Amino acid sequence: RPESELIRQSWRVVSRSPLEHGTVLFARLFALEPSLLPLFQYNGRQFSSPEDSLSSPEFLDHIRKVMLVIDAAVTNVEDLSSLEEYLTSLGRKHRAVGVRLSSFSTVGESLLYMLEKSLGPDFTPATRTAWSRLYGAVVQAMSRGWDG
Ligand code: HEM
Repeated sequence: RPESELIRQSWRVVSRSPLEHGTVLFARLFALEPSLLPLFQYNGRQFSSPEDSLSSPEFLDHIRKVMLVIDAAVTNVEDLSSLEEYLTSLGRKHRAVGVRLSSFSTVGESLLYMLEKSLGPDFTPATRTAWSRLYGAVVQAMSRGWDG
């Protein structure tokens, strides 16, 4: 797939600094949806503000995990059924911590945001469509983790 190459190429400069980029994604996420901030609790404590999440080793370690899973999707872009069961398993962990299916879109918007900003003029409408398609495939795989 030429479009798989668009994904792989677009991901290259992100993957070399996954924490800085994932930090953009999550900063965006809490700027769009501050109500997601309490879902991330460590020591039991609640982040008061979005910048508090950024000073937390556990939360930064969470970011790198997410960025690893997106990397795994990229690695497997040309089939993706090779990750299906992992992603479904990831989905039921999300159900169990109380995330809604409806939150998926804001995380995807946060990811696309982060890519557009990183790539600038290199984030062609073809690149964007390819990412939306990839993120959608990952979300449908995860959604089964609700039953599906
Ligand atoms: C529906 C929007 C989402 C919300 C609100 C959400 C929220 C969360 C929360 C609250 C956790 C647990 C945090 C913790 O206790 O440390 C988590 C874990 C995780 N998330 Fe998400 N998430 C969403 C979508 C996604 C997507 C699309 C991906 C990747 C494609 C993803 C990747 C991960 C990974 C890899 C973990 C670690 C799971 C584990 O430790 O077993 N999340 N997410």
